[PDB]
Amino acid sequence: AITPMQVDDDEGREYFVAFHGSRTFRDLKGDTAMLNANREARPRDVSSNPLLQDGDLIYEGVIHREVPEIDAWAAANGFNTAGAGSAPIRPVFLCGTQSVFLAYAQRPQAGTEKSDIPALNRRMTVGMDEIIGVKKAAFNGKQHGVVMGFFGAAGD
Amino acid sequence: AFSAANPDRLFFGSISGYSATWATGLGNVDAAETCTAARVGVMKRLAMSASPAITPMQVDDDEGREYFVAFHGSRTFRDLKGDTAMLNANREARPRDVSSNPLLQDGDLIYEGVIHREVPEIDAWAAANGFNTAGAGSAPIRPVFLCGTQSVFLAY
Repeated sequence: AITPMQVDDDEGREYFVAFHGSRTFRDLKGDTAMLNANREARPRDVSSNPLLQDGDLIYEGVIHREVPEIDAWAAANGFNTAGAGSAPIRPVFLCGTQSVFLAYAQRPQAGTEKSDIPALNRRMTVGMDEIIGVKKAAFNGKQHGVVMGFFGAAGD
Repeated sequence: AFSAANPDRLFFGSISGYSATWATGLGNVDAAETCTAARVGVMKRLAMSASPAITPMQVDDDEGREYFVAFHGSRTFRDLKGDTAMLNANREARPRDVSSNPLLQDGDLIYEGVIHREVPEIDAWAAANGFNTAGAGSAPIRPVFLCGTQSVFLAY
C-alpha cells in the first residue's frame, strides 16, 4: 500500500499530490467539463480563486501542482515521439509519502582564493562544494510511493 | 531570421502551425482560430518555459503566482470577453456589486493570472501593415502582445 499524505479516518479522506509538466496541466484545468467546479463551488472572492488567478487546484482529494521543468526533461528523453502513431506524450507523477530519499553529507559551502599572486591581485577564484545523494525509494523491485501515468499531450 | 531564432516566443494560430519562414507561419492561422480564453493560457505557458526566462510582473513564491499583462487591439478583445464559455467567470465569481463589475461596466479583466488591457490603436497600426489579409485563405489576423517586465527601453 502507498501511504497517503493526509488521512481522515472518519468520512474517509486520502490525499495525494500530482506533479504535472504544464502540457498536461493546461488540459486538466481547461477541459469543457470539470471547469465549473471551481466557479460554482468556490466562494465569490477574487483574490483566492484559481480560475481568475491561476495556481494549484484540488479536485476529488488530489492536489495538482505544476512543475514547468518536466517539459525540459521529457523532451530530451524522446517523449515528443513514441506514442500511438508517433504522437507526443508526457508523464504525470502521482506520489504519496516517502517516495524519494535525500541523504545529506555536507551542506553547500562557499570559498574564495587569490590565485596568481596575493600581492599583485591579478586573479581570483570563487567556488562552492556539496556532498549529496538523491534516489527514488525502491523496495523489492517496486516503486514505494509513486504512480506514473502517461497521457497524450498534443502541445498545440 | 526573426523566426527560427525565437521558436519559444512566437505563437501563431497553434503550436502545430509554427514555421521557420515568416510568410508561411502567418498562413497557418485560420479565421476560425479566434482568441478564446483557452488559447491565451497557451501564451502564458510559453512565457513560463522560455529558454532565457521572462521575468513576470509580480511573483508570489508560496501558492505560486506569476502575473503578466496582455495588450489587445479591440478585435481580439471582444472575442475574449464575449465567448460563450468563460463569461460566467465574472458574473458567478465576482461580488454582487454594480459599480465594480466589468460585465456591466467594461474595462480590463483578469483571468488565470494574466491582465487583459485594451489598446484601441493597434487596429490602426496593424491595418496599415497588411494584416487585413495574409492569413489562411486571406483572412484578417491581429497581433496580441503578452509582455512581462523590461520589454521596451526608453532613453530620455
